[PDB]
Formats: sequence, structure tokens, C-alpha cells
Amino acid sequence: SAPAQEHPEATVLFSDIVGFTEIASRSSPLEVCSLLDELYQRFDAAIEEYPQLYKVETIGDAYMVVCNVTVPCDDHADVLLEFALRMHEEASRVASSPVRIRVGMHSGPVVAGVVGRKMPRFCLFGDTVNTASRMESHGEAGQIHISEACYCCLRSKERFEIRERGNITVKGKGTMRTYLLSPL
Amino acid sequence: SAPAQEHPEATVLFSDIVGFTEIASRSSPLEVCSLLDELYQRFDAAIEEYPQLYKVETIGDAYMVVCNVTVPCDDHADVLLEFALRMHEEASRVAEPVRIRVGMHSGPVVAGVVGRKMPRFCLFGDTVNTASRMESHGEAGQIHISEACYCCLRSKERFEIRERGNITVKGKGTMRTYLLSPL
Repeated sequence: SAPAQEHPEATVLFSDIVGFTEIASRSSPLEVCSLLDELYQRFDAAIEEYPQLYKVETIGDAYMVVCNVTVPCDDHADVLLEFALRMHEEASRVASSPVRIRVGMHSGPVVAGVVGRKMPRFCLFGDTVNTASRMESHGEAGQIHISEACYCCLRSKERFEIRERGNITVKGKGTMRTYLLSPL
Repeated sequence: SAPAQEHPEATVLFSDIVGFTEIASRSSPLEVCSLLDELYQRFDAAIEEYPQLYKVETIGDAYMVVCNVTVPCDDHADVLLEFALRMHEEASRVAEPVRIRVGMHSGPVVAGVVGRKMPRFCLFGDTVNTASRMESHGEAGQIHISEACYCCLRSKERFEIRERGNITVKGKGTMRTYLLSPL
């Protein structure tokens, strides 16, 4: 199995259910798990249309997606970002007791490779991955929180319409600029 | 595959490298990654002696182990606490030396498979989230365990567990916790 490689510029997304602990508040844990799995399967079937993208369902419930690590792209930020929008509408296709997500993206260097022996897994590693994770957990319900590194990697700023700025700290650095994007 | 199941009592352990940012900043990402995989292979080698245990190296870098979800194991907190002392040992033979922060908690865990073309064994719930918080809220070079996990421990007397006390834990409110130092 090939060694770990460092992709100089890829775009990583995280997504998470809004009000999950509250939804699980009034449901069985097996009820909420199959609610999680249902939403996962809608993402996996919408991601049929986005081949450049790689996704892993993560411990903690976050859905992760990556672009330009599987296949090269350059266009990655843009393709990933449109998929973010698809995620949002596919989130409302699976109601509960309807479902909203929070999405974060970030662009940067990403190390990828295999860990484990009997039980191997593809691994996505580094500061880019970690920051994209705070992007999502510091982002806004129903919206798409994207970093400055990611905004700039867009090859087609002009058809997305990103006006709202924000910030994020995250504790690992100072304060970075971010952009919000509603999907309405 | 069999559907998801709720296991009414299991123990979950998360481990993290202490000051990873200090290590990464002052060297390369492909190298630090090798540091990480070095550690994992040592964990992965020690854990073959602990067949009750199932491990998962997680997307954020945390090494995660669970007991009583795969093979029935009634002293699941005991076995896993013991493996946590082992992890601290395996960590001190990686380079100076690497230190880890370990956290543990016990409770119900849902387990099942998610995904199709690439299925994943999934461990899900409040117990897993809390165990993770036991790690983030713990202490470098030590093992930090919840009261629930102390309770499930059958052989309280085999470990030098000290009561830490009441700390507040993100999302959880007040929890009573315990520490155990290796060495």
C-alpha cells in the first residue's frame, strides 16, 4: 500500500446535525442512530454525482468530505462547495420530529494514507483537517461556514454570492476571517 | 450485516498525544504523521494481547478503544483500564519521549455498520462523546476516568485510582472524575 502523501492543496468539509442532543432527547438511541444513518444514506446517494469527492462518516457523528486528495482537481473548493449546498437540501429530505445541518469548509495542505493492519483505514491528517472541523462546529445552523483559505481557492467566486463575513478562533491560532453562505 | 444494537454497558477510551502542536510546529507534517503511525503500530501491537478490545484510529488523530461491544467481557472497565496503563508504556518508547492523555467512560453504546461501498463499524452515542471529553478534560501522562467507569471497575483494588473531584465537562454539567498515574 503506497506511503502517506501530502496533497499541497485540498478542500475538506465537515457537516453535523443541528440540535442533535435535543433530537436524541426525545428519541431512542437506536431511533436516533437510524435517523443518523438515513441522512448518511442521502449524502452517499447525492455524492454519486460528485466523483472527485471522498467521504467518511466519523466517530462523533460528523460527516466528512474531501476534494483533490482522491483525484486531482484544483477546481476542488468549488465542487466541494456546491456539494455543501446539495447536502443542505438533502438534509431537509429527511425529516425527524425536519433536519438541519451545519457545514464548515477549509483549504490547505492535507496528508493522506493508510493506518491499521488487520483493520486498515484511509487517513486524512493535519492542520487543514482540524480547522475544517472547527469551521463546522463554530459555524451557523442551516448555513455554510467557509474559511478565507477556502474562499480564495474558489476558481468561480462569482456565482456563489458570499457576503457575510465572520471570524473563528479555535484555540490553535489567532483569529481567521471566514465567510457565511446561506442556501436559500 | 446485522442491524445496530445497543450495548447496555461498555467502556470507551480515547487517547491523544500531549502537546502535539508543539511537536508538529517544530517539524514536518509527513514526519509527524509518521510519529503518529509509529505510536499507532505500538498500540496496535500491544492490543493483540487484549482480544476483548476493539480499536479505531479516528479522523481527528485520537486513538479509540472500546470494550464489551465486540466480545462479551464483564470486567470491561478493568481490562480497558489495564490496556490504558499499557498505552502509556508503549508511548514512552517513542521519541524527547511522547506523552499521552487518556480518558475513559462507561455506559450504553450503540454499535452497527454505516456506509455501503465502504462500510465502517460505527460506535455512537453519549457514552462515546463523554469518554472523549474525559480525554480532553484529563491530564498529560495520566488516565482520567468518570465515576461511571469507576463504578464498573470490578477490581477497584488493583489500581491506584485517586479521586479527582467534581469538574464541569463541556455539554455535560458537573461530573465526578478519578485519576490514575502510570509508572
